[PDB]
Amino acid sequence: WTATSGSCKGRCFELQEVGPPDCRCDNLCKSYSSCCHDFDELCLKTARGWECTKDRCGEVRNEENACHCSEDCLSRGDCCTNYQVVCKGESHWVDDDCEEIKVPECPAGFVRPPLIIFSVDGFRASYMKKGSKVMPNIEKLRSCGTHAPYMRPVYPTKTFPNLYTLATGLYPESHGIVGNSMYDPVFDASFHLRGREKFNHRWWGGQPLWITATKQGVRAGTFFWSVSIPHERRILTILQWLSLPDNERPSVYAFYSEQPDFSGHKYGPFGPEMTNPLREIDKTVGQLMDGLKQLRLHRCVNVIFVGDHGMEDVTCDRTEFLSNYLTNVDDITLVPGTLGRIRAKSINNSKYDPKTIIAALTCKKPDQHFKPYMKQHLPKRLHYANNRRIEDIHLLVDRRWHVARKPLDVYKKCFFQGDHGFDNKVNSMQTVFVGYGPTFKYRTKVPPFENIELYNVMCDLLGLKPAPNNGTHGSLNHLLRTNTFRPTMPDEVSRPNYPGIMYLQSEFDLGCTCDDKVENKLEELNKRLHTKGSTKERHLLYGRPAVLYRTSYDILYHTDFESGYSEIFLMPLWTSYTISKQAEVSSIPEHLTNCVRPDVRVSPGFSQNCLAYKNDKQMSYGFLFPPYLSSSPEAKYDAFLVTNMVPMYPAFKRVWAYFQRVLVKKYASERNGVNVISGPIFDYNYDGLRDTEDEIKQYVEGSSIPVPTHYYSIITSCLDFTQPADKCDGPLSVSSFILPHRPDNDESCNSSEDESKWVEELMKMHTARVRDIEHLTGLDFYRKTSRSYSEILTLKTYLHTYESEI
Ligand SMILES: *[C@@H]1O[C@H](CO)[C@@H](O[C@@H]2O[C@H](CO)[C@@H](O[C@@H]3O[C@H](CO[C@H]4O[C@H](CO)[C@@H](O)[C@H](O[C@H]5O[C@H](CO)[C@@H](O)[C@H](O)[C@@H]5O[C@H]5O[C@H](CO)[C@@H](O)[C@H](O)[C@@H]5O)[C@@H]4O)[C@@H](O)[C@H](O[C@H]4O[C@H](CO)[C@@H](O)[C@H](O)[C@@H]4O[C@H]4O[C@H](CO)[C@@H](O)[C@H](O)[C@@H]4O)[C@@H]3O)[C@H](O)[C@H]2NC(C)=O)[C@H](O)[C@H]1NC(C)=O
Ligand SMILES: Cn1c(-c2cc(OCC3CC3)c3ccccc3c2)n[nH]c1=O
Ligand SMILES: [Ca+2]
Ligand SMILES: [Cl-]
Ligand code: NA
Ligand code: NA
Ligand SMILES: [Zn+2]
Repeated sequence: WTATSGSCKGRCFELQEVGPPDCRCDNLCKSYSSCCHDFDELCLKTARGWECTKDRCGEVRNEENACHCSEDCLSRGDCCTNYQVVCKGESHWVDDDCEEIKVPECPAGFVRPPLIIFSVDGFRASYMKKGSKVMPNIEKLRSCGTHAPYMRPVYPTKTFPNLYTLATGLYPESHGIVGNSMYDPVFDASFHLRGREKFNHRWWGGQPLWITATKQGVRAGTFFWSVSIPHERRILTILQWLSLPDNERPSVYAFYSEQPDFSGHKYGPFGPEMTNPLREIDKTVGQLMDGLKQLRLHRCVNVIFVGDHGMEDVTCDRTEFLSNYLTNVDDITLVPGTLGRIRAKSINNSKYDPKTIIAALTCKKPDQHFKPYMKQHLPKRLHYANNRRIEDIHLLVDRRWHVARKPLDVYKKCFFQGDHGFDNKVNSMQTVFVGYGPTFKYRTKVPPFENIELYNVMCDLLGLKPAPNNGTHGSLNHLLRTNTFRPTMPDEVSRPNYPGIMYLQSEFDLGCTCDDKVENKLEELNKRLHTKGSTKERHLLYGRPAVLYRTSYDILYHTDFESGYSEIFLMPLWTSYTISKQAEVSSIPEHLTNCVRPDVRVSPGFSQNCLAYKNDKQMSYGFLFPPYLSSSPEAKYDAFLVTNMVPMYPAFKRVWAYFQRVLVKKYASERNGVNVISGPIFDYNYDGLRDTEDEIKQYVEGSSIPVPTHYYSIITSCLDFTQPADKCDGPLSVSSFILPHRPDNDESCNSSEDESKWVEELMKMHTARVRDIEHLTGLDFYRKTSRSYSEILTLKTYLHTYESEI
């Protein structure tokens, strides 16, 4: 109950929300159906419109008016935003030349430049160029400030997950808003766009920027706006707050527009009807900037213009129906649309089986427009598994498509022409970022980056210490004139051992064989130097990775590769090697086909054994340094060491062999040499983080050889490809992947064809950031470069998307 008989007199858009049944006058009261009776009359005034006119100039103040044109309005802070233009002969902000803002130019009593976050729903990245002619205020912000060509949203590319990621710096799996619609099995409660449950605080995890600010003594304007409050009123309210006395005035503000998303759904991302919504948004921006200019705040405030996701062409006729695949369609619940999530309709159904559901949904029609996954098998770059609100079964839907349970759901619930939610690397889902103000750089373009990085920057802009989050703090330092955050590299926790020759061949009883006993002081000194690390500068270009947890491991040197060998996991944590543009591919000689050689530096007790693989009828093995790329017939023996071996399903070896035999050489040719670091990943609990030894769920039969869930590789070269990878003077270029180690290739519908028709496509889907691999391995890469650490942090967050131009 709310006894709405109290009053909003002097309380309009109050920052501190009052507790029921005391009626509310805050910018959310409408949403809670709890405003005081006089809210509309006092707080949502509209009389005379939103603009001053020549005859209103100098007028006597009339408190019924929506905004004012009287002499006292500036000090009162409630002039219409075009007041000085109409009445005092000023120019609109957009018509002024831009001038570098070297320092904040703020009124006396401002303790820090305010931050205003201007967020636009469904503002696709390509609107910046394609709509440039009709958005002159936004074009000025973009060209005069700091801008990215696009900003990557999080998956799923829906509104709530992305706005809450913006506020927290967290992946949806960690902040808990994993979709626009959710069932939480622990609460046994559902979250929906319509309705009351979404206001319960138990949905919302992490620590959003407004709480971070408050806890550290920085005042915040309210971020959420009830949909009915007109945009002009939201802007005038912000301007009024900025006119409060020093002790009451917030330092951070948010504006939110439901456009262009709302029209985008109805007309498609580029429907002709889209011009007007873009014009109207640009007009709102201009009202904000004109209003700031009137208050002498237009060179004081930092403004962020940011979208939550883009918009794609999607119509009713592009719907796949689960009823075309499943006979049991009524025993499941589908969360539908541009992604799918499936659970059992009833938990009392003992016959429900996710394995047979997956199989009935796998590669059944030739151009099937969705792909089923257990959530732990989704591309790791999506970070979309570690939450009980994410159903075990997931459908990744092709761009431009919908999935639905039955045809009746679509025609009984064509309206729409646009939608979003798809894979966050899809071009049409990309969104925008512009930063403008004294703290941002002037006329600067920065590379694309992910929205999880913004929370840290907004903290930096406000002098706040960020809560723990998924951004990499420092990786956006190149956006900023000052207030950069200067992190130190993490300290290595475990130092390596450097074992020499310590074991005789006959001490090994591993069931391994190699035809290698075929026999010189010239080249015997030479081989010992290679084993002492004489070629390590060639194969370890950026220093060895640092181990950031407590463990026991060895550095092993070789002619062609260097490795950090885990005595706990019985295999390398990492293997590093460089392949020049000139390098040659050879084959495995016949006599060495099943050769596995004991490593006399490493005890039998800390070694894998061949008998375990013989006995394990499902498990085979591969090598981290590829024998195919050995530098000489004599160096090739090193690649057959038991310490270079790793467990691989036969199905996975098809993938791995094509990457090692074909793709590495191809990249070396295209990039002028590549350095490669490859290794295993164990993430059995799908939390995105390195598993400890006791979390491993599968071993090679009869052994303590743990089976990786994934294999990574990090492929680095010179950004200036006219310099060879091993002789690079400047910035680096990287691409990486985290391939799932799976016993079949069901994921790849064309896998019965030659690897050249399907392996690269799989690899592209499982592209990764170095930083993703770091979380998954507890390693820290690029420790020894000639580059600034912030620049290296940016490199570590780079994702190679394989999408055509934006
Ligand atoms: C992205 O960035 C984020 C933020 O840094 C990273 O997420 C963190 O991961 C940490 C490491 O796993 C994790 O630390 C754990 O915290 C537990 C206490 O957590 C509570 O308090 C914090 C602080 O206020 C709060 O943030 C948490 O909020 C989570 O949970 C609530 C649900 O109530 C949600 O509303 C909220 O959205 C968030 O959920 C997410 O995280 C949880 C995990 O905490 C997931 O389960 C959810 O799915 C969702 O993803 C909590 O309110 C603490 O109990 C843990 O300690 C256990 O393990 C350590 C290991 O060192 C051990 O020392 C302890 O003994 C303890 O073990 C005992 O309990 C076990 C389980 O009950 C039991 O098995 C044992 O036998 C022991 O008895 C642990 O320290 C941290 O909470 C989250 N933080 C957030 C905000 O998510 C994330 O990793 C990053 N991602 C990547 C890829 O890098
Ligand atoms: C969705 N929605 C919101 C709205 C605005 C938000 O932030 C605005 C700015 C910080 C990015 C939000 C931030 C986080 C979570 C939900 C949000 C909802 N207000 N009105 C409305 O319909
Ligand atoms: Ca893990
Ligand atoms: Cl959803
Ligand atoms: Na086997
Ligand atoms: Na297949
Ligand atoms: Zn939408």
